[PDB]
Amino acid sequence: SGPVPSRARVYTDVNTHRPREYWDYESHVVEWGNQDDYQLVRKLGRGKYSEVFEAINITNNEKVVVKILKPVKKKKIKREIKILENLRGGPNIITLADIVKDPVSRTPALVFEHVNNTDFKQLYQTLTDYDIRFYMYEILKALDYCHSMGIMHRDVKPHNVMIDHEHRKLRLIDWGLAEFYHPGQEYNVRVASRYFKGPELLVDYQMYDYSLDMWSLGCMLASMIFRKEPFFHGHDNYDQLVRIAKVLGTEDLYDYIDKYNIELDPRFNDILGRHSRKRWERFVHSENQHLVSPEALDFLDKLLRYDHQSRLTAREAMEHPYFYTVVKDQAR
Ligand SMILES: O=C(O)[C@@H]1O[C@@H](O)[C@H](OS(=O)(=O)O)[C@@H](O)[C@@H]1O[C@H]1O[C@H](COS(=O)(=O)O)[C@@H](O[C@@H]2O[C@@H](C(=O)O)[C@@H](O[C@H]3O[C@H](COS(=O)(=O)O)[C@@H](O[C@@H]4O[C@@H](C(=O)O)[C@@H](O[C@H]5O[C@H](COS(=O)(=O)O)[C@@H](O[C@@H]6O[C@@H](C(=O)O)[C@@H](O[C@H]7O[C@H](COS(=O)(=O)O)[C@@H](O)[C@H](O)[C@H]7NS(=O)(=O)O)[C@H](O)[C@H]6OS(=O)(=O)O)[C@H](O)[C@H]5NS(=O)(=O)O)[C@H](O)[C@H]4OS(=O)(=O)O)[C@H](O)[C@H]3NS(=O)(=O)O)[C@H](O)[C@H]2OS(=O)(=O)O)[C@H](O)[C@H]1NS(=O)(=O)O
Repeated sequence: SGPVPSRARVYTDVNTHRPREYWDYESHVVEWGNQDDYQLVRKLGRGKYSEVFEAINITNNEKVVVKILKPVKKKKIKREIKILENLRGGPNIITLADIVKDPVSRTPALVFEHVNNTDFKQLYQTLTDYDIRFYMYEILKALDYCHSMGIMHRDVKPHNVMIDHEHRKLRLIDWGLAEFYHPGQEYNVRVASRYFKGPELLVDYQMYDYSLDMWSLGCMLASMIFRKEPFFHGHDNYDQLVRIAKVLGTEDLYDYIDKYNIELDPRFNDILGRHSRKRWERFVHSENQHLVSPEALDFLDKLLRYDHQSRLTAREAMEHPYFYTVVKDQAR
Protein backbone atom coordinates (compact mmCIF):
# COMPACT_ATOMS: atom_id res chain seq x y z
CA SER A 1 0.00 0.00 0.00
CA GLY A 2 3.05 2.21 -0.42
CA PRO A 3 5.79 3.02 2.07
CA VAL A 4 5.06 4.85 5.31
CA PRO A 5 6.21 8.50 5.23
CA SER A 6 9.14 9.66 7.33
CA ARG A 7 10.30 13.02 8.67
CA ALA A 8 13.61 14.01 10.24
CA ARG A 9 13.60 14.19 14.04
CA VAL A 10 15.78 17.32 13.93
CA TYR A 11 16.13 20.30 11.58
CA THR A 12 12.93 19.22 9.84
CA ASP A 13 11.82 22.57 8.39
CA VAL A 14 15.10 24.51 8.32
CA ASN A 15 14.86 25.02 4.55
CA THR A 16 11.13 25.83 4.60
CA HIS A 17 11.70 28.88 6.83
CA ARG A 18 14.70 30.18 4.89
CA PRO A 19 14.20 32.28 1.75
CA ARG A 20 13.77 30.44 -1.53
CA GLU A 21 17.18 31.58 -2.82
CA TYR A 22 18.90 29.50 -0.12
CA TRP A 23 17.85 26.05 -1.36
CA ASP A 24 16.64 26.67 -4.95
CA TYR A 25 20.06 26.14 -6.48
CA GLU A 26 18.77 25.67 -10.04
CA SER A 27 18.23 29.45 -10.19
CA HIS A 28 21.55 30.34 -8.52
CA VAL A 29 23.60 32.77 -10.63
CA VAL A 30 27.31 31.89 -10.79
CA GLU A 31 29.96 34.51 -11.57
CA TRP A 32 32.57 32.38 -13.32
CA GLY A 33 36.19 33.49 -13.22
CA ASN A 34 39.28 32.93 -15.34
CA GLN A 35 41.34 29.84 -14.52
CA ASP A 36 44.41 31.72 -15.80
CA ASP A 37 44.60 33.27 -12.32
CA TYR A 38 45.84 29.84 -11.17
CA GLN A 39 48.78 27.79 -12.43
CA LEU A 40 48.49 24.05 -11.91
CA VAL A 41 51.50 22.81 -9.97
CA ARG A 42 50.84 19.08 -9.90
CA LYS A 43 48.13 16.45 -10.18
CA LEU A 44 46.74 15.15 -6.89
CA GLY A 45 44.21 12.59 -8.10
CA ARG A 46 41.45 11.70 -10.54
CA GLY A 47 38.19 11.18 -8.67
CA LYS A 48 34.87 9.84 -9.85
CA TYR A 49 33.45 13.23 -10.90
CA SER A 50 36.53 15.45 -11.26
CA GLU A 51 40.31 15.78 -11.41
CA VAL A 52 42.17 17.41 -8.52
CA PHE A 53 45.35 19.49 -8.77
CA GLU A 54 47.58 21.40 -6.41
CA ALA A 55 47.84 24.89 -7.92
CA ILE A 56 49.21 28.35 -7.15
CA ASN A 57 47.35 31.67 -7.31
CA ILE A 58 49.78 33.76 -9.35
CA THR A 59 48.22 36.98 -8.01
CA ASN A 60 49.22 36.40 -4.37
CA ASN A 61 51.31 33.16 -4.24
CA GLU A 62 48.52 31.34 -2.38
CA LYS A 63 48.61 27.54 -2.47
CA VAL A 64 45.18 26.25 -3.53
CA VAL A 65 43.44 23.11 -4.79
CA VAL A 66 41.74 23.14 -8.20
CA LYS A 67 38.97 20.59 -8.82
CA ILE A 68 38.25 20.51 -12.55
CA LEU A 69 34.80 18.99 -12.96
CA LYS A 70 34.10 16.22 -15.44
CA PRO A 71 31.11 16.63 -17.80
CA VAL A 72 28.06 16.49 -15.53
CA LYS A 73 24.68 18.20 -15.38
CA LYS A 74 24.99 21.92 -14.65
CA LYS A 75 22.27 21.36 -12.03
CA LYS A 76 24.70 19.32 -9.91
CA ILE A 77 27.46 21.91 -10.33
CA LYS A 78 25.09 24.63 -9.13
CA ARG A 79 24.02 22.39 -6.25
CA GLU A 80 27.58 21.80 -5.04
CA ILE A 81 28.45 25.48 -5.47
CA LYS A 82 25.38 26.66 -3.57
CA ILE A 83 25.97 24.19 -0.73
CA LEU A 84 29.65 25.13 -0.44
CA GLU A 85 28.66 28.80 -0.34
CA ASN A 86 25.92 28.25 2.26
CA LEU A 87 28.33 26.28 4.47
CA ARG A 88 31.37 28.53 3.89
CA GLY A 89 32.99 29.41 7.20
CA GLY A 90 31.31 26.60 9.14
CA PRO A 91 33.27 24.39 11.53
CA ASN A 92 35.51 21.86 9.76
CA ILE A 93 33.90 22.62 6.38
CA ILE A 94 36.19 22.94 3.38
CA THR A 95 36.36 26.51 2.08
CA LEU A 96 35.46 27.37 -1.51
CA ALA A 97 37.81 30.20 -2.49
CA ASP A 98 36.82 30.74 -6.13
CA ILE A 99 34.80 29.45 -9.08
CA VAL A 100 36.50 29.55 -12.49
CA LYS A 101 36.32 28.27 -16.06
CA ASP A 102 39.09 27.46 -18.51
CA PRO A 103 39.11 30.35 -21.02
CA VAL A 104 39.35 27.96 -24.00
CA SER A 105 37.79 24.72 -22.74
CA ARG A 106 35.00 26.51 -20.81
CA THR A 107 35.31 23.58 -18.39
CA PRO A 108 34.22 24.48 -14.84
CA ALA A 109 36.61 24.17 -11.91
CA LEU A 110 36.22 24.83 -8.19
CA VAL A 111 39.08 26.37 -6.19
CA PHE A 112 39.51 25.34 -2.55
CA GLU A 113 41.77 26.34 0.31
CA HIS A 114 44.80 24.08 0.50
CA VAL A 115 44.87 21.42 3.22
CA ASN A 116 47.93 19.33 4.10
CA ASN A 117 46.41 15.91 3.46
CA THR A 118 47.40 12.76 5.35
CA ASP A 119 46.31 9.50 3.74
CA PHE A 120 43.83 7.62 5.91
CA LYS A 121 45.38 4.29 4.89
CA GLN A 122 48.70 5.12 6.56
CA LEU A 123 46.97 7.26 9.22
CA TYR A 124 44.60 4.58 10.58
CA GLN A 125 47.32 2.60 12.35
CA THR A 126 48.85 5.85 13.63
CA LEU A 127 45.65 6.85 15.45
CA THR A 128 45.39 6.14 19.16
CA ASP A 129 42.05 5.77 20.93
CA TYR A 130 42.09 9.46 21.87
CA ASP A 131 42.91 10.51 18.30
CA ILE A 132 39.91 8.51 17.09
CA ARG A 133 37.64 10.21 19.63
CA PHE A 134 39.02 13.67 18.78
CA TYR A 135 38.63 13.36 15.01
CA MET A 136 35.18 11.78 15.39
CA TYR A 137 34.20 14.82 17.47
CA GLU A 138 35.47 17.14 14.72
CA ILE A 139 33.50 15.23 12.06
CA LEU A 140 30.46 15.53 14.33
CA LYS A 141 30.97 19.30 14.47
CA ALA A 142 30.94 19.44 10.67
CA LEU A 143 27.93 17.12 10.35
CA ASP A 144 25.83 18.94 12.95
CA TYR A 145 26.62 22.28 11.32
CA CYS A 146 25.62 21.12 7.84
CA HIS A 147 22.50 19.33 9.14
CA SER A 148 21.40 22.45 11.05
CA MET A 149 21.73 24.32 7.74
CA GLY A 150 19.31 21.90 6.06
CA ILE A 151 21.95 19.91 4.16
CA MET A 152 22.89 16.23 4.24
CA HIS A 153 26.33 15.27 2.96
CA ARG A 154 25.33 11.80 1.66
CA ASP A 155 28.96 10.77 1.04
CA VAL A 156 30.60 10.49 4.47
CA LYS A 157 33.65 8.22 4.20
CA PRO A 158 37.37 8.33 5.07
CA HIS A 159 38.25 9.54 1.56
CA ASN A 160 36.20 12.71 2.19
CA VAL A 161 37.83 13.57 5.55
CA MET A 162 41.04 15.56 5.05
CA ILE A 163 43.20 15.54 8.19
CA ASP A 164 46.30 17.61 8.93
CA HIS A 165 47.54 15.51 11.85
CA GLU A 166 50.50 17.84 12.51
CA HIS A 167 48.11 20.64 13.50
CA ARG A 168 45.16 18.32 14.27
CA LYS A 169 42.92 20.04 11.71
CA LEU A 170 40.04 18.31 9.94
CA ARG A 171 37.94 19.22 6.90
CA LEU A 172 34.90 17.48 5.43
CA ILE A 173 35.22 17.70 1.64
CA ASP A 174 33.48 16.60 -1.58
CA TRP A 175 29.97 18.07 -1.37
CA GLY A 176 29.03 17.10 -4.94
CA LEU A 177 26.57 14.50 -3.64
CA ALA A 178 25.10 16.67 -0.87
CA GLU A 179 21.45 17.73 -1.04
CA PHE A 180 19.04 20.01 0.76
CA TYR A 181 16.61 18.23 3.08
CA HIS A 182 12.92 18.90 2.48
CA PRO A 183 10.25 17.04 4.49
CA GLY A 184 8.40 14.55 2.31
CA GLN A 185 10.89 14.64 -0.57
CA GLU A 186 11.90 11.30 -2.07
CA TYR A 187 15.63 11.17 -2.84
CA ASN A 188 17.83 9.06 -5.08
CA VAL A 189 19.09 5.97 -3.25
CA ARG A 190 21.97 5.54 -5.75
CA VAL A 191 24.25 7.79 -3.70
CA ALA A 192 27.26 7.38 -1.40
CA SER A 193 29.82 4.58 -1.50
CA ARG A 194 28.53 1.02 -1.23
CA TYR A 195 30.35 0.25 2.02
CA PHE A 196 28.80 3.30 3.72
CA LYS A 197 25.26 3.18 2.31
CA GLY A 198 22.63 3.10 5.03
CA PRO A 199 20.04 0.32 4.99
CA GLU A 200 17.43 2.78 3.69
CA LEU A 201 19.45 3.09 0.47
CA LEU A 202 19.85 -0.68 0.08
CA VAL A 203 16.13 -1.43 0.56
CA ASP A 204 15.18 1.53 -1.69
CA TYR A 205 13.50 3.78 0.87
CA GLN A 206 13.68 7.25 -0.66
CA MET A 207 12.30 9.41 2.17
CA TYR A 208 15.54 9.57 4.16
CA ASP A 209 17.16 12.52 5.92
CA TYR A 210 20.32 13.61 7.77
CA SER A 211 20.37 10.33 9.72
CA LEU A 212 21.88 8.71 6.61
CA ASP A 213 25.18 10.48 7.27
CA MET A 214 25.17 9.13 10.82
CA TRP A 215 25.05 5.55 9.53
CA SER A 216 28.07 6.32 7.36
CA LEU A 217 29.85 7.71 10.41
CA GLY A 218 29.16 4.49 12.30
CA CYS A 219 30.74 2.50 9.49
CA MET A 220 33.84 4.70 9.67
CA LEU A 221 33.99 4.25 13.43
CA ALA A 222 33.60 0.48 13.06
CA SER A 223 36.57 0.42 10.68
CA MET A 224 38.75 2.42 13.08
CA ILE A 225 38.20 0.77 16.47
CA PHE A 226 38.14 -2.74 14.95
CA ARG A 227 40.96 -2.22 12.39
CA LYS A 228 38.75 -3.68 9.65
CA GLU A 229 38.33 -1.40 6.62
CA PRO A 230 35.77 -1.53 5.31
CA PHE A 231 33.68 -3.04 8.11
CA PHE A 232 30.69 -3.98 5.92
CA HIS A 233 32.48 -5.22 2.79
CA GLY A 234 29.80 -6.33 0.34
CA HIS A 235 30.25 -7.60 -3.20
CA ASP A 236 27.28 -5.58 -4.47
CA ASN A 237 24.32 -3.59 -3.16
CA TYR A 238 22.44 -6.74 -2.14
CA ASP A 239 25.44 -8.49 -0.61
CA GLN A 240 26.07 -5.24 1.29
CA LEU A 241 22.73 -5.56 3.08
CA VAL A 242 23.51 -9.25 3.62
CA ARG A 243 26.84 -8.35 5.25
CA ILE A 244 25.03 -5.84 7.45
CA ALA A 245 22.38 -8.42 8.39
CA LYS A 246 25.00 -10.97 9.42
CA VAL A 247 26.09 -8.48 12.12
CA LEU A 248 22.98 -6.54 13.17
CA GLY A 249 20.73 -9.59 12.79
CA THR A 250 17.73 -10.09 10.53
CA GLU A 251 15.05 -9.55 13.20
CA ASP A 252 15.52 -5.79 13.46
CA LEU A 253 15.86 -5.64 9.67
CA TYR A 254 12.44 -7.19 9.02
CA ASP A 255 10.94 -5.11 11.84
CA TYR A 256 12.30 -2.03 10.05
CA ILE A 257 10.87 -3.27 6.74
CA ASP A 258 7.42 -3.84 8.26
CA LYS A 259 7.42 -0.54 10.18
CA TYR A 260 7.80 1.52 6.98
CA ASN A 261 5.91 -0.97 4.75
CA ILE A 262 8.98 -1.16 2.52
CA GLU A 263 8.55 -3.35 -0.57
CA LEU A 264 11.65 -5.54 -0.43
CA ASP A 265 13.35 -6.61 -3.64
CA PRO A 266 12.35 -10.28 -4.18
CA ARG A 267 16.01 -11.20 -4.74
CA PHE A 268 16.72 -10.30 -1.08
CA ASN A 269 14.68 -13.07 0.56
CA ASP A 270 16.88 -15.61 -1.26
CA ILE A 271 20.08 -14.33 0.38
CA LEU A 272 19.16 -12.60 3.68
CA GLY A 273 18.18 -15.73 5.61
CA ARG A 274 18.04 -15.59 9.41
CA HIS A 275 20.90 -14.19 11.50
CA SER A 276 21.21 -13.22 15.15
CA ARG A 277 22.43 -9.82 16.31
CA LYS A 278 26.11 -10.36 17.07
CA ARG A 279 27.70 -8.90 20.18
CA TRP A 280 30.53 -6.52 19.33
CA GLU A 281 33.02 -8.57 21.38
CA ARG A 282 32.95 -10.95 18.39
CA PHE A 283 35.09 -8.46 16.44
CA VAL A 284 37.62 -7.64 19.19
CA HIS A 285 41.08 -9.23 19.16
CA SER A 286 44.57 -8.50 20.47
CA GLU A 287 45.42 -6.12 17.61
CA ASN A 288 42.44 -3.76 18.14
CA GLN A 289 41.54 -4.23 21.82
CA HIS A 290 43.31 -1.00 22.80
CA LEU A 291 40.88 0.92 20.55
CA VAL A 292 37.73 -0.79 21.89
CA SER A 293 36.01 0.21 25.13
CA PRO A 294 32.46 -0.02 26.55
CA GLU A 295 31.92 3.65 25.67
CA ALA A 296 33.04 3.14 22.07
CA LEU A 297 30.79 0.09 21.73
CA ASP A 298 27.77 1.89 23.19
CA PHE A 299 28.31 4.84 20.84
CA LEU A 300 28.81 2.61 17.78
CA ASP A 301 25.70 0.59 18.65
CA LYS A 302 23.70 3.80 18.90
CA LEU A 303 24.98 4.79 15.45
CA LEU A 304 24.37 1.55 13.50
CA ARG A 305 20.59 1.09 13.49
CA TYR A 306 18.30 -0.09 10.69
CA ASP A 307 15.61 2.42 11.67
CA HIS A 308 17.06 5.78 10.61
CA GLN A 309 14.85 7.58 13.15
CA SER A 310 16.47 5.72 16.07
CA ARG A 311 20.04 6.69 15.16
CA LEU A 312 21.69 9.41 17.21
CA THR A 313 21.61 12.87 15.73
CA ALA A 314 24.98 14.56 15.35
CA ARG A 315 24.21 16.74 18.37
CA GLU A 316 23.11 13.72 20.43
CA ALA A 317 26.30 11.95 19.37
CA MET A 318 28.42 14.90 20.53
CA GLU A 319 27.07 14.34 24.06
CA HIS A 320 27.97 10.65 24.38
CA PRO A 321 30.36 9.69 27.22
CA TYR A 322 32.76 8.42 24.53
CA PHE A 323 33.73 12.08 23.95
CA TYR A 324 33.77 13.28 27.58
CA THR A 325 37.56 13.54 27.83
CA VAL A 326 37.69 15.30 24.45
CA VAL A 327 35.16 17.88 25.64
CA LYS A 328 37.22 18.28 28.82
CA ASP A 329 40.35 18.96 26.77
CA GLN A 330 38.43 21.42 24.57
CA ALA A 331 37.67 23.68 27.57
CA ARG A 332 41.23 25.05 27.58
O1 LIG B 1 30.25 34.04 -18.63
C1 LIG B 1 31.08 34.41 -17.77
O2 LIG B 1 31.25 33.81 -16.69
C2 LIG B 1 31.90 35.64 -18.04
O3 LIG B 1 31.86 36.49 -16.90
C3 LIG B 1 32.73 37.61 -17.03
O4 LIG B 1 34.06 37.14 -17.28
C4 LIG B 1 32.28 38.49 -18.19
O5 LIG B 1 31.08 39.17 -17.84
S1 LIG B 1 31.15 40.59 -17.27
O6 LIG B 1 29.82 41.09 -17.09
O7 LIG B 1 31.84 40.57 -16.01
O8 LIG B 1 31.97 41.56 -18.31
C5 LIG B 1 32.08 37.71 -19.49
O9 LIG B 1 33.35 37.45 -20.09
C6 LIG B 1 31.36 36.39 -19.26
O10 LIG B 1 29.93 36.55 -19.16
C7 LIG B 1 29.34 37.05 -20.39
O11 LIG B 1 29.73 36.33 -21.57
C8 LIG B 1 29.44 34.92 -21.59
C9 LIG B 1 29.83 34.39 -22.96
O12 LIG B 1 29.36 35.29 -23.96
S2 LIG B 1 28.57 34.74 -25.15
O13 LIG B 1 29.09 35.29 -26.38
O14 LIG B 1 28.67 33.31 -25.18
O15 LIG B 1 27.00 35.18 -24.98
C10 LIG B 1 27.98 34.59 -21.24
O16 LIG B 1 27.97 33.28 -20.67
C11 LIG B 1 27.48 32.28 -21.59
O17 LIG B 1 26.21 31.79 -21.19
C12 LIG B 1 26.21 31.33 -19.84
C13 LIG B 1 24.83 30.89 -19.47
O18 LIG B 1 24.00 30.68 -20.39
O19 LIG B 1 24.54 30.77 -18.26
C14 LIG B 1 27.21 30.18 -19.67
O20 LIG B 1 26.74 29.01 -20.35
C15 LIG B 1 27.26 27.83 -19.70
O21 LIG B 1 26.63 27.59 -18.44
C16 LIG B 1 25.21 27.60 -18.55
C17 LIG B 1 24.63 27.55 -17.15
O22 LIG B 1 25.25 28.59 -16.40
S3 LIG B 1 24.63 29.07 -15.09
O23 LIG B 1 24.87 30.48 -14.93
O24 LIG B 1 23.21 28.83 -15.14
O25 LIG B 1 25.30 28.25 -13.84
C18 LIG B 1 24.70 26.48 -19.47
O26 LIG B 1 23.36 26.80 -19.84
C19 LIG B 1 22.44 25.81 -19.35
O27 LIG B 1 22.18 24.81 -20.34
C20 LIG B 1 21.67 25.34 -21.56
C21 LIG B 1 21.48 24.24 -22.56
O28 LIG B 1 20.58 23.40 -22.36
O29 LIG B 1 22.24 24.21 -23.55
C22 LIG B 1 20.34 26.06 -21.32
O30 LIG B 1 19.31 25.13 -20.93
C23 LIG B 1 18.08 25.55 -21.55
O31 LIG B 1 17.62 24.60 -22.53
C24 LIG B 1 17.34 23.30 -22.02
C25 LIG B 1 16.92 22.43 -23.20
O32 LIG B 1 16.54 21.13 -22.75
S4 LIG B 1 16.47 19.95 -23.75
O33 LIG B 1 15.36 19.11 -23.42
O34 LIG B 1 16.32 20.46 -25.08
O35 LIG B 1 17.86 19.08 -23.65
C26 LIG B 1 16.25 23.37 -20.95
O36 LIG B 1 15.98 22.06 -20.40
C27 LIG B 1 16.94 21.67 -19.40
O37 LIG B 1 17.75 20.58 -19.84
C28 LIG B 1 17.00 19.41 -20.20
C29 LIG B 1 17.96 18.33 -20.61
O38 LIG B 1 19.10 18.33 -20.10
O39 LIG B 1 17.58 17.48 -21.44
C30 LIG B 1 16.12 18.92 -19.06
O40 LIG B 1 16.92 18.30 -18.03
C31 LIG B 1 16.38 17.14 -17.29
O41 LIG B 1 15.05 17.36 -16.71
C32 LIG B 1 13.84 17.04 -17.41
C33 LIG B 1 12.68 17.07 -16.43
O42 LIG B 1 11.48 16.79 -17.14
S5 LIG B 1 10.23 16.33 -16.38
O43 LIG B 1 9.60 15.26 -17.11
O44 LIG B 1 10.61 15.86 -15.08
O45 LIG B 1 9.19 17.58 -16.23
C34 LIG B 1 13.90 15.69 -18.11
O46 LIG B 1 12.71 15.52 -18.89
C35 LIG B 1 15.11 15.66 -19.03
O47 LIG B 1 15.17 14.39 -19.70
C36 LIG B 1 16.37 15.87 -18.20
N1 LIG B 1 17.55 15.85 -19.05
S6 LIG B 1 18.63 14.69 -18.87
O48 LIG B 1 19.65 14.80 -19.87
O49 LIG B 1 19.22 14.77 -17.56
O50 LIG B 1 17.86 13.26 -19.01
C37 LIG B 1 15.29 20.07 -18.50
O51 LIG B 1 14.32 20.48 -19.47
C38 LIG B 1 16.19 21.23 -18.15
O52 LIG B 1 17.13 20.79 -17.16
S7 LIG B 1 17.05 21.35 -15.74
O53 LIG B 1 18.24 20.98 -15.01
O54 LIG B 1 16.94 22.78 -15.79
O55 LIG B 1 15.74 20.72 -14.98
C39 LIG B 1 16.61 24.37 -19.87
O56 LIG B 1 15.48 24.56 -19.00
C40 LIG B 1 16.99 25.71 -20.49
N2 LIG B 1 17.42 26.64 -19.46
S8 LIG B 1 16.96 28.17 -19.51
O57 LIG B 1 17.74 28.94 -18.58
O58 LIG B 1 17.17 28.68 -20.84
O59 LIG B 1 15.38 28.29 -19.13
C41 LIG B 1 20.51 27.13 -20.25
O60 LIG B 1 21.34 28.18 -20.76
C42 LIG B 1 21.15 26.54 -19.00
O61 LIG B 1 20.24 25.65 -18.36
S9 LIG B 1 19.82 25.92 -16.90
O62 LIG B 1 19.32 24.71 -16.32
O63 LIG B 1 20.95 26.38 -16.15
O64 LIG B 1 18.65 27.06 -16.88
C43 LIG B 1 25.50 26.41 -20.77
O65 LIG B 1 25.27 25.15 -21.40
C44 LIG B 1 27.00 26.60 -20.55
N3 LIG B 1 27.70 26.69 -21.82
S10 LIG B 1 28.89 25.68 -22.13
O66 LIG B 1 29.43 25.96 -23.43
O67 LIG B 1 29.92 25.84 -21.14
O68 LIG B 1 28.32 24.15 -22.09
C45 LIG B 1 28.59 30.56 -20.18
O69 LIG B 1 29.18 31.52 -19.29
C46 LIG B 1 28.50 31.15 -21.58
O70 LIG B 1 28.10 30.13 -22.49
S11 LIG B 1 29.08 29.67 -23.58
O71 LIG B 1 28.36 28.97 -24.61
O72 LIG B 1 29.73 30.81 -24.15
O73 LIG B 1 30.19 28.67 -22.92
C47 LIG B 1 27.40 35.50 -20.16
O74 LIG B 1 25.97 35.41 -20.20
C48 LIG B 1 27.82 36.96 -20.30
N4 LIG B 1 27.31 37.71 -19.18
S12 LIG B 1 26.23 38.88 -19.39
O75 LIG B 1 25.38 38.95 -18.24
O76 LIG B 1 26.90 40.14 -19.56
O77 LIG B 1 25.32 38.56 -20.71
